[PDB]
Amino acid sequence: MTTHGRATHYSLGQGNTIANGNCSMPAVPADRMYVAVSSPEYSGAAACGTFLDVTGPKGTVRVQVADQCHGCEVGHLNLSEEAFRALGDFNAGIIPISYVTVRDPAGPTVAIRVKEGSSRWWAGLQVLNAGNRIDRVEIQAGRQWLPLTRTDYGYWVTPSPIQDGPLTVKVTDQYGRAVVLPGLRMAPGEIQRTASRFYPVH
Repeated sequence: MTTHGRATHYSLGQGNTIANGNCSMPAVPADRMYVAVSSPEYSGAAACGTFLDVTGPKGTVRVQVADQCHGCEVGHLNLSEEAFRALGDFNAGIIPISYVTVRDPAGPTVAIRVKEGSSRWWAGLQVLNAGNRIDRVEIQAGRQWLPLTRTDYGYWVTPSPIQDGPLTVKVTDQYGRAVVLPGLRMAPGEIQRTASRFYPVH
């Protein structure tokens, strides 16, 4: 539903090329529209990879949930400086806002990043461009599916070894929609683009 609250501002700067924010984004978004959310709204990183449409005095801006604001009460967003300025007066420090989690935000096809230190014995995966909350990430083991566990820093990790050769990953969103991503490589650090979408381009 709609949340009513307020915003402060902060910055990750240009950031780095490995992990940005508690959500470990591969990069600070090019448009610099991102946000840190309260611990309850962070929901153990379930909010990672999701977007908020935040309405303020001067308009509505779309921000990627990138980070956790431990000191933020529910309803209190810590907006990027760019998002803050798009909404109100920077020098005001705190502005009134309302926001919603975006349903099926426009974006590219799903991509997967294998975490540094991964191997067949134990691996982490980050799912990019799912658009909405992800509830399941699984790797194919023959006929079965091996369920990964959600970490609090934006990845999913394996509970036991996976087969050698290409990985087939199945991702299921909060709505029960699933994409199946075959031919993935055990290649730490690489952003592997796929041909899949949870929803078509509209």
